[PDB]
Amino acid sequence: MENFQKVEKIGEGTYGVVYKARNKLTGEVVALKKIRPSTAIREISLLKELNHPNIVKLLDVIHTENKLYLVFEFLHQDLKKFMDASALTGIPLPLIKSYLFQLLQGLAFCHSHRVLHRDLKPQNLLINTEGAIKLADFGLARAFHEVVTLWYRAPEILLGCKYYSTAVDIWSLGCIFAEMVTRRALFPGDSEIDQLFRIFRTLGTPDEVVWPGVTSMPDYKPSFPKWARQDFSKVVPPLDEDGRSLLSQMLHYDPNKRISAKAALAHPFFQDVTKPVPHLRL
Ligand SMILES: CC(C)Nc1cc(N[C@H]2CC[C@H](N)CC2)nc2c(C#N)cnn12
Repeated sequence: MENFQKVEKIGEGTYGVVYKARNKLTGEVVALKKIRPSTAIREISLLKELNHPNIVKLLDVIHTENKLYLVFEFLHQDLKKFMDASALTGIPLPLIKSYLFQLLQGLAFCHSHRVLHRDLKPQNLLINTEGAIKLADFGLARAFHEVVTLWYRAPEILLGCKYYSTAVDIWSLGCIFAEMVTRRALFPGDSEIDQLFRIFRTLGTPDEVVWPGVTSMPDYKPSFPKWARQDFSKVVPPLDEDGRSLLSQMLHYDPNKRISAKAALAHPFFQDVTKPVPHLRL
């Protein structure tokens, strides 16, 4: 759109391409997403209102000549690239902690307004030079080829629950937490059943004891194999006891048992939280 000069393509998305761009009438540099219903219009207009330091700012919605552009604040790296960059050494735990804590704050905000992300993944998490981490694409899922990753998907989604809650985002972030610690994807599924079966092999096949109502889930099958739960000391070493306590609460099968973002903020793991600055080279 005429008011913006593209500077570079900064990624492919689900809904379209993302450009780094410069506004001519503000001089501001940004991230310009090109998308493809008034419902979608109203939903997005809602998002322009949920402003939080840990949510990528939606600057402007441009519904011109019947295409849709979303103008966001620009950030210089995402967490996936940073992870890949930190791999030989791993992200220091104090930064993992700070990142988790900030994200939890962003979630507690979104969720308190009844807005879910639905699709948390490292690629949707964006970082700056100042030690901040922000959720991007928040709200688009409920508002609207390269394969979409299943790795972070909550089990109730995989089992065909149509009415997810805020807990699906806690799950995702817990998968993200585990991955930052270990330097390997927690559950790298390459189909819905592989993804489910990886969850099962690690946390154990859910039943009515741990997850009441699980056997009445739409895509649940009495024929699922019955794997034993592993020890968390095996899953994410060498995360401490507080860290492992927290992760287990984020990965609870029953979404009603699963810790909230707000309760997670009070967990003892955060007793000593700080705000380190990452070494990122741009
Ligand atoms: C320089 C770069 C890290 N800045 C980016 C990239 C980016 N890519 C999107 C691709 C599609 C994904 N589902 C989500 C991330 N998006 C943004 C924003 C936004 N919004 C701001 N900076 N960046």
